[PDB]
Amino acid sequence: TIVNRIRTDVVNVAKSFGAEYSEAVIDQIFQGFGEKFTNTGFAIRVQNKRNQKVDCNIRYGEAKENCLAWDIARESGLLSDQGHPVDTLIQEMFQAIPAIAYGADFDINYGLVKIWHLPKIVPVEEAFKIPSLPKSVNAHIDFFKKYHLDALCALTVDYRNKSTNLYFDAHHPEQRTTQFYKNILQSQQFEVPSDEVLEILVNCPEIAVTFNWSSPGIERMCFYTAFVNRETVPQHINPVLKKFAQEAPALLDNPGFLVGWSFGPKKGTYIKIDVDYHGLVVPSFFHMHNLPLP
Ligand SMILES: CC(C)=CCSP(=O)(O)OP(=O)(O)O
Repeated sequence: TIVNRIRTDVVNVAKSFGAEYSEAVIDQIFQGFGEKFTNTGFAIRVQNKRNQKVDCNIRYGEAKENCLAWDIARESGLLSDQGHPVDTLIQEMFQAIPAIAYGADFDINYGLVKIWHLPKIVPVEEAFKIPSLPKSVNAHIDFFKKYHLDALCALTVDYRNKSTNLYFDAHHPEQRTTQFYKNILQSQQFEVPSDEVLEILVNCPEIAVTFNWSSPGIERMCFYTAFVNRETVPQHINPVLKKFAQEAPALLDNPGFLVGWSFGPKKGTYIKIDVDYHGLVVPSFFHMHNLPLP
């Protein structure tokens, strides 16, 4: 079955990258969501957020107007009350802005970590009316305006990290220059990457910004770039990129990949890479950002 193949592939990735994981957590996740994994926009992610340790996450999205993952997770015990603003945030998001899709992310050593809301691209002001957003979001209105973050294309709630991300369609001509990325990173006193990386970032169609309830500033930002096959991933930049691009499992022999380049002060600077397990994620990514499939 597809669900058994997926579970085996997930465990094999965790073993190969040395990622921490719990068999009991994987059982809980698949009891709730394994069927969803078989026929939606499913991806396996690895990231090198920690020193000499790779973490493994699995995630999916699907085109429903309602947040099915929240109900499944609550009924399943994967999402308990946190005693925290996150407890109502996703519900407020779905009340404030109509969604065309939703998704959910799981850490295989922990359980459910994120749920996201996918609207049609909307003006970022539509988000400011959400009651339980961190105060730092509304406090960054001028920052958003200055860096052409006006086209909101997703929102995420991170229940484990107690943070929220706003996602922007990086449509503006200034976002096609390397100086834009140097400027936005320097505005936060974040680490500026090499020229090679900057030349990859100028093609980013999606920019995420992370906010939390413990600081007035941006926690980290992330630049997303997609690659249509294993070979066009920039494997030479980091050994996790090379190993995952060459060895990640999928239902197709040569799948596409989504790479997230994260930057922070703390740490917050690392790479994330997701395999398009069924082949739906990467075309969907280009289509939602009004770009042709390269
Ligand atoms: C890609 C967007 C639309 C939802 C996925 S959640 P993410 O991987 O961007 O979240 P992190 O900030 O990396 O934890």
